[PDB]
Amino acid sequence: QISVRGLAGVENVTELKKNFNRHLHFTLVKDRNVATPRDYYFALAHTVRDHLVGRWIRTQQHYYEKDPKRIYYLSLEFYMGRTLQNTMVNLALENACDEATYQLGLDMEELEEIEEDAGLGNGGLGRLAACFLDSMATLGLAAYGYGIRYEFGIFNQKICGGWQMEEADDWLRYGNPWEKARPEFTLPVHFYGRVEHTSQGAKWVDTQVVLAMPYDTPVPGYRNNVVNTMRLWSAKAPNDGYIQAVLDRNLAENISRVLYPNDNFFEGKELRLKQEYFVVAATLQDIIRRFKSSTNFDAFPDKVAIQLNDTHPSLAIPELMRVLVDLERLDWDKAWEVTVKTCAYTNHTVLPEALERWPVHLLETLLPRHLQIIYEINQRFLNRVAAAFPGDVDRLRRMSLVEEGAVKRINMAHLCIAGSHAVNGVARIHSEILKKTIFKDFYELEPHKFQNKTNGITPRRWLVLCNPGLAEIIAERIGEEYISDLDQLRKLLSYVDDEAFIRDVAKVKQENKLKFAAYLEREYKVHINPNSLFDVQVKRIHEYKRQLLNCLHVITLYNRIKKEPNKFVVPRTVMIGGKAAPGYHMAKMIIKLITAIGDVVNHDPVVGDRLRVIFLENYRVSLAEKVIPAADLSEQISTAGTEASGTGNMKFMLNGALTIGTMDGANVEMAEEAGEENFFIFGMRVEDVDRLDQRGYNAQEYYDRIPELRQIIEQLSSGFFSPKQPDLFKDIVNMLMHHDRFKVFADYEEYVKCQERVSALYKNPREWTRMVIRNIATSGKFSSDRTIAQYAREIWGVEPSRQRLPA
Amino acid sequence: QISVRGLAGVENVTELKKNFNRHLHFTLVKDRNVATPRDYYFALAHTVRDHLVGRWIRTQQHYYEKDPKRIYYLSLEFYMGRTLQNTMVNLALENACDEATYQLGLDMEELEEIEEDAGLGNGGLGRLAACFLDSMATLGLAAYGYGIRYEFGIFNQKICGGWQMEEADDWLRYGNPWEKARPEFTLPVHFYGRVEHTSQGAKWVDTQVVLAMPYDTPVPGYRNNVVNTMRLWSAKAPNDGYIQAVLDRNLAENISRVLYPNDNFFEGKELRLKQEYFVVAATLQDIIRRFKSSTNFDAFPDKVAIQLNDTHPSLAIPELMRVLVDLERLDWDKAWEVTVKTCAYTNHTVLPEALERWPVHLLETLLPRHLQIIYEINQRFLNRVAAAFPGDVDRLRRMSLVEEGAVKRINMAHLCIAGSHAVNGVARIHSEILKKTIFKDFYELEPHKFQNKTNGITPRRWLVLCNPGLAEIIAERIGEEYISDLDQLRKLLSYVDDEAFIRDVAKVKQENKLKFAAYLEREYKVHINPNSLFDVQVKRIHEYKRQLLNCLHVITLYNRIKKEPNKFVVPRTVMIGGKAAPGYHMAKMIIKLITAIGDVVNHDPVVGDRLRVIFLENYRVSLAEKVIPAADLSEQISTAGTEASGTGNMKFMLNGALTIGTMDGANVEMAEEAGEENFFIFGMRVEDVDRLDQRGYNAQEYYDRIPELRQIIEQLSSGFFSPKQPDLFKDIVNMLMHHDRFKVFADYEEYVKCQERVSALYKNPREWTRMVIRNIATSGKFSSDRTIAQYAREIWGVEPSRQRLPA
Ligand SMILES: CC(C)c1ccc(C[C@@H](C)C(=O)N[C@@H]2O[C@H](CO)[C@@H](O)[C@H](O)[C@H]2O)cc1
Ligand SMILES: CC(C)c1ccc(C[C@@H](C)C(=O)N[C@@H]2O[C@H](CO)[C@@H](O)[C@H](O)[C@H]2O)cc1
Repeated sequence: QISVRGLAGVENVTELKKNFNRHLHFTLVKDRNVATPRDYYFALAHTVRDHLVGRWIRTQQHYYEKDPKRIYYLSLEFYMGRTLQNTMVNLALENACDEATYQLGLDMEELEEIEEDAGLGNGGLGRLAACFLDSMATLGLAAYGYGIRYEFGIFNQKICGGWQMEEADDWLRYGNPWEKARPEFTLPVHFYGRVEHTSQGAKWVDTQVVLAMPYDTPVPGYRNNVVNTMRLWSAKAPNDGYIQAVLDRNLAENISRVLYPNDNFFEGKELRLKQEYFVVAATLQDIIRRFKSSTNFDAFPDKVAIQLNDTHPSLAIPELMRVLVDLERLDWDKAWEVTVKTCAYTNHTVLPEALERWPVHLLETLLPRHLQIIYEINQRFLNRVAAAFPGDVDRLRRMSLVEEGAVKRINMAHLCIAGSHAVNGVARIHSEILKKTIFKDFYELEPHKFQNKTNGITPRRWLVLCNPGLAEIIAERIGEEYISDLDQLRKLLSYVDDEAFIRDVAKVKQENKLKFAAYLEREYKVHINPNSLFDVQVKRIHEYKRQLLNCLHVITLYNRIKKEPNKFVVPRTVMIGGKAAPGYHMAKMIIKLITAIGDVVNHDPVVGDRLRVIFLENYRVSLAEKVIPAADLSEQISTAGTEASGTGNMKFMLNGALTIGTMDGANVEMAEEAGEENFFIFGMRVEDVDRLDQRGYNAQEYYDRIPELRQIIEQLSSGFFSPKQPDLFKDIVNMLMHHDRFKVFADYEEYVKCQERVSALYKNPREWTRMVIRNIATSGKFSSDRTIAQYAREIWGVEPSRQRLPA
Repeated sequence: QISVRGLAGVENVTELKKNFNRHLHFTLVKDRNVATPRDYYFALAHTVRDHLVGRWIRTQQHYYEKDPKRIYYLSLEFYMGRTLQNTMVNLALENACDEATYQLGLDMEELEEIEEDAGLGNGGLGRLAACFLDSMATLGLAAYGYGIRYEFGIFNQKICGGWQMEEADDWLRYGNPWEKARPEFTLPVHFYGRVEHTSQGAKWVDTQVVLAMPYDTPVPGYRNNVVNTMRLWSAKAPNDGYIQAVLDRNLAENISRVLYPNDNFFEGKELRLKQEYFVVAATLQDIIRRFKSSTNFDAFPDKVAIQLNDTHPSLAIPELMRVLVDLERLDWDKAWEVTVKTCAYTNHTVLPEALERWPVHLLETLLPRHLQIIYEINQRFLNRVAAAFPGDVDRLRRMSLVEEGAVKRINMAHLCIAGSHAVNGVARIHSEILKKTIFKDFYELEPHKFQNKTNGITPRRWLVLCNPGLAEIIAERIGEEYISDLDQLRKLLSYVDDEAFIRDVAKVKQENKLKFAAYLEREYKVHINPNSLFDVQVKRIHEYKRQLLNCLHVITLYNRIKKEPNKFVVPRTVMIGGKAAPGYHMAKMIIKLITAIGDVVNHDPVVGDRLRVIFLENYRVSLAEKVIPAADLSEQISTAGTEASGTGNMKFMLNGALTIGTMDGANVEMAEEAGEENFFIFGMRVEDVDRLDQRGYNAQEYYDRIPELRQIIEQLSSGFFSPKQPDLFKDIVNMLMHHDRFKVFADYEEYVKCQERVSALYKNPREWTRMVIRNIATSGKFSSDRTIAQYAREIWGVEPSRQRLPA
C-alpha cells in the first residue's frame, strides 16, 4: 500500500502463504477450524524468522572467515520491545506479509498486537542498548550484546483507585519464537569459596557453581543482510533429603529470575551483585574462547572491545585481571595493559544516590579473589596519583576506589575510570559536568580518557515502524536513503514554504491523533477531543524529571478556567505516563496526585472538553510507539543538570512534536540544531541552579510572591483534590515547601509563561506546522547511527560500513 | 536390511533427507560444519515428528465427529522411555530413516543413544501405564493418558564405592521435541480455604490458586494411523517486597517439580497430596469441558470412563462429587450413581505399608470440602453395610473409610472400592488374594465389583524394537501379523523339532549376548565371558523381591568352587540391577552387599572366568531394552503372595530366556501357558507361607540344619566380604536371623537345587533352545493388547478395533 514498506512480489506472497500454512500445521499442530489469533501470530512469527536464519548463519560464518575486531556491549538491560514488525521492516517484507496475510483472510496489524514486549529494561539506559544493537548491525560491525535472560521483565502497571499496582510480567508464558537456546555452550560461574596462596600464585577454591546457559536472539541490520547476535544468559543448577535437595535448585536459578526495577536509589542487595557477576563471568569466558579459537594476549585489545553500560558490569575489570593473572599466568603489568586497552565505560547519571558503592563485606564473602585484585588495583593507582600530585593527601582519599566510613565500600565508578582507556558521558553538557564536578580529579590526572558521545535513537523503530505515514510523505519528496542516513532530512528545509507539504505534515499528525484517540476509548474506555493540543510527558516517574511541575501547570489552567469560565483557551489533552520504582514512595504519591487531578478536572461541567488530564497506564516501548506519533507537545522539563541526556526527547522531535524544556541533557544540542527560535526553552540554566544553591534555596519566597502558586498549595493542603482524605498530599506539600532538591517553584513562573507562548502558536496551524518541519528537518544528528559511528571510530578503533552482504 | 523394519522407498528416502536438512538449518539454526551428534539426533526427531502430526490432527478430528465413549487413564506415573525408535516402528519408517541417514553419512543407532529416557515413573506401575497407552492406540480406542509433567524424573543412579548415589535427572535440559505446550488450555486448581454453607448449598472459598498448564505428547498405534494423546500437567503461579513476591512463585511451581521416588513405604507428605489433587482437579475439569462441548449428566457414564491407576488419583471420586453437587447442583444420589458408573480402580499391591492412609488433619487443612464429602460417602456406605449384615459391628469398623487411632486417617483403597463399579487385581492369584484377605468384607458385600485383569507388555517395544533379530526369524516362518496378534506365536510350536529354527534362535541369542558384552566394556570398562549363562535379576530393590536370596545362591557357588577348584561347573555371569528408594536403608545395604560380593568373586584367580557378579548401574527402560534380549535366565523369586503380577517376567519370556521363579503373581499363569515342565518352579506356595506363619517362622532352624547356609552367615558376620569394616553387614544378618518378613532361608534349599537343574539343562544347548521355543511360542497371552481388550469389554463397555484410519 505504501512505498517504504517494500515490494509485494507475486512469487514472494505465494511463498509466505505456504510457509504460513506449513507452520500452522507442523509447528503449532493446529488447523484453521480451531486456531486462535494467537496461533496466527505465531505462524507468521515463525514464517518471518525463517528468513533470518540463512542470513544469521552466513553473517556469523563471515565473521569467522574475516576475523574482524569484535565489539562486546555488556548491559544488565536490553529494552527490546516487540520484534515481528521490526524484523519485517529490516528485511523489506512488510508489504509482502501484509498482502500474504490479507489473502489468508487475516489482518496483520491485529496479529502484531498479540506479541509481548521483551521488557528486559527499566527505561532510557535499557532502550539505548536496544537502539545501539540495531545501529551496530545496520553499520556492519561485528557486535554482540550480552546480558541476562530475565524470566520476569519490568512489571506490568495497573492503576487501582489511582494507585500503581505491580504485577509480574510473565513474558515467556506462550514461548518466545525469536530466541534459540544453546545448552551446548553452557558455562560455569563461581561464587563464595576462599583464596589459597601457593608457589604457583593464588587459587580460588571451595566455590559454589552456577551454570550459565545462553539463549541467542538475532539482530537484523537495515536491508544489508547482516544479522548479529544478542546472547542472554540463563541460570541453571549443576546436577549434583533427596526431595528437598531437588527443590533447592531454585536458589541458584533465582539469579536470572527477575529484572531489578529500581532506577533511582542504590541498594546493596546480594542477589543484584550476583546478577552483575553472573553476566560478567559467563560473558568473559565466552569472549576468550572465541578469541582463542581463531598464548599471545598482546593482540587481545586489537581483536576485542568491551563496552560497559554504566558500572553495572564493572566487575569485568577485575574478572579479566583474575583470568589473565591467575589462570593464564600473565604478569600483573601486562595483564593490566591488556585490560585498560580492552575496556571502556559509559556514565549515565550524576545523581550521587545512583552510584554503585558496594560494601566490602559483601565482596569479601561472595568474591574474595576480586576484592584482593581491587585492593591491588587501588594501591597501584594511588601510587600514580601520589607521584603526579605530591603531597596532595586530600586528592588521594577523594580518588581512592575504597571509601572509608561506618561501612567501607568500593566505588565502582572509580574502578571503571581506572581500568578503562575511555570514559564518556551521553550528551555534551553531561560530559562537561563529569569533567568539572564529580570526576574532576580523574580528568586532571588523565584528560585524554574523557570523551562525549551524544545519545541517539534508531530511525527504523522510531520513524518508519511507528509512523509510516510520516515516513512516506518524506520519502515522496526526498527518497528513501534518509532511513540509514538521517542527515538527509535537512533537505526538507527547502519545503518549509511548500503549501502541499505543510498540508501533508498536518494531515499525518491529525490521522495519528485520531488513531490514538480511538485506541484510548477501545482499550481504556474514556473519550478525548482530538482537536485539542496533545500535551505529553512520558518517562519513568522521578522527582528530577519534575512531573510535579507539569502538575502545577495543569492546576493553574484549571483555576484560570474556573475564574473566567467564558473566556477562550486553547483546548488541551494533558497526558502523563510512566512507572514508579516499587520502593519509591514519593513517585508513587505523584502518580496518585495525577489521577486525583484528573478526577476533579475531567468531571467539571464548566471545563467541558477544554482540558482533560489522562494518566497513561503501563507505559512501555509498545505504548511509546503509539503515543509519540500522536503528540503535539513534548515535555522535557528536568531541573538543569540532572537529565544526563534523555532519548524520549529525540523520539518526539523526529515525529513532529514541538518541545518545551529546560537547557538540560540533549535538549541543549536539539535547540542548537533546530535554532532556539524553534524550541520552547525556559527556566534556570545549570549556572543559575548553582547560584541558587550557594545562596540557599528557600521555597517559601516563591509561595509568598506568587498568588497563583499559593492558591495551588492551599488547595493541595486543604483537601480540594482528596475530599475524603484531606491530608493525603501533605508529604508532597511538605517536600515542595521544605525539602525540594529539584527546585520546582523556582521554574514555575517562566514555565507557565512559556506554556502561554505554546498556546499562542497552536492557534496558528500553518506557523505551528512550519516550526515542526524545522524540527524534523534538523533531527538527523540524533540518529543512533551517528552515535555508533562515533563510538566505532573514537573508542573501539573499527570502521563502520554500509555495504550489503550477499543474499 | 530386515523385513519387519518396513520399506525404504526411493521417494520416501529422498523426502526424509530434505526434511532432515530443512530442520538442521531452520529449526536448529546450524550447518553441517558445526553440528554435533546431538544436533543430528534432533533434526531426525523433528523429521519423524512431522509424520505424526497429520495423523494426530485427524485422529482427534475423527473423535470429535464420531463422539465415541472416551477412556481416561489417570496415573501419577508414565514410564515412557525413549520415543524416536518407537515412533519409527509404529509408522513403518525405520528402514527408510536408516537408509536416509546412512546416505547423509550418519549412523542412526548412534543418534538413537543420544535421546534421554522419559523416566516419569519408578517401575512396574509406571511402565504398565506406558504399555497400556500403546495398546490402546493400537486397538483404536479413544483414550487419553493424564498425569504430571515432572521436571525431574526418577533419579540417575551412580555407584560410588559400592553405594548408590542419587543425582537429579534433568531430562528436559536440551528440550523435548515430542511434547507440545498448550498454554491456552490452562486451568485453575484450588487448595486450602474453607467451606461456607448457604441457602444455595456449600461453597469452597478463600482458596489459593495454582494454574495447571497442559503439555500434549502423541501416542501412535501400530500401523493403523491412530495417534492418541498423553496430556501431562505443569504447575504455574497466577500473575497476581516486589522482588520476594516474584521469587515466591517457585512455591506453587514445586508441585510438578519432582517425581516422588518412594515405592515401598507410604508417607503422609503434604507435597505428595498436592500432586495427587493437582492431577485430579485439572483432569476432571478437562474431561467435563470435553463432554459439554459435543445439563444432562445422565449420559456422562455412557461417554466417559475413568480408570484409577492405584489409589494415587483416588481423589477423583470426591472431586467428581464436589463438581456435580456444588457446581452443577445435581442431588447427591444422582451424582453418586454417575460417579460409581464412571470410575474403576486397579490395585497393584497387598503389602499393608504400601496402602495410602492420609491423616485427616492434612485433608482438613488442604481440602476441607473433600473431607466433608468423604465423611458423607462413608456414612451412606456404612448404612448399606449395617442393613446387609445387621448387628455386625466389627464389620462396620473394618469397612469404614475412616480409621480411628492415635491419628485418624482415610483409607483410600476403601474409598476407591466404594466409589467404583469395578475393582481389579493384576494377575489371577493376586485377584483371588484380594477377595480372600484384604478386601474380603467388600467382596461379600458386592461380589460383582471384583474382577481380574492379568497384566501384559507391548510386543512393539518389548520384541520388535529391542530384539529385531528375533522378530525377523519369527516373521520368516509365520509372517508379520503376530505383532498385533501375539497369540499367533503358538504356530511356532510346529518348529520345535526344526533344526534350522533351533539354530537361528540360538544364534540370535548369542549375537544379543555379544552385543551386550561389548556394551558393558565400552560404557562401563570391565570384561565378561559371553559363553557363560547370563543369569539376570533386574527390578527395583525390595526385600520382598529377594535379591538377597539370589545373593545367597551366588556365595554358595563361590564356596563350592573354592572347596573343589578343579571340578567342572557351568560358567555364569550373574547380573543384578535396580534402584533403591532413597530412604530405604535395607535396600541400600543390599546394593552394597552385591557390589561387595563382586569385589571378592571377580578378583579370585581360582574362580577365573567361571563366575562373575556384576551390578548393573542405573537400570531404566533403555537399559532393559538392551539386557533383556541378552538374558538366558530370568530371576523371578519373590516370596509367594507378594508380587501382585510382575511384568519384567513377561519381557524375558518373550525374548528367549528361561524363568526360575516361585508360584507368585503372573509366574503362575506363565507356567500354565508354557507347561510346568518348561519352567523352573521352586519354593513355598502361598498355602505353605500361611502354614509357616501360623506356626511361627524361626530362621535359626534353617541355620542349624544347613551347613552351607551357616557358612555363608558366618562369612557375612565375620567380615569376609568387608575386610576393612568387619561388621558392615550386621544389619543384614540380624534381619535374616530374627526379623525376616519374607522368609529367605525357608526357600534356600529348594532354590539351590532348582539352580542345579538349570545348569544341567544349559550343558545341552539343543534341549535348552527347545525349551526356549516352547516359552516364546506360548507367551502370547501376555500381550497388553489382550489385557486392554479385556478392560475395554468387561469394564469400560467399548469395543476394540484393528481397522486403519486413512492416511
Ligand atoms: C539502582 C541504581 C544502580 C540505578 C540508578 C539509576 C538508574 C538509571 C540510569 C542508569 C539511567 O537509566 N540513566 C539514563 O540513561 C539514558 C541513556 O544514556 C539517558 O538518556 C538518561 O538521561 C539517563 O537518566 C539505574 C540503576
Ligand atoms: C509410596 C507408596 C504410595 C507406594 C508403594 C508402592 C508402590 C509401588 C506399586 C504401586 C507398584 O509398582 N506395583 C507393581 O505394579 C505392577 C503393575 O501392576 C505389578 O506388575 C507389580 O507386581 C507391582 O508390585 C508405589 C507407591
